[PDB]
Amino acid sequence: ACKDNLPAATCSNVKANNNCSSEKYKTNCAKTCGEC
Repeated sequence: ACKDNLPAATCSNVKANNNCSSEKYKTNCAKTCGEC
């Protein structure tokens, strides 16, 4: 699941926002989320 539909800067903020717990980013920043 190493895919990035969003930039690292955004995913970083997503991760830094804990928004990686949202399905909105669990399928856009899964790589940052750690799904990969």
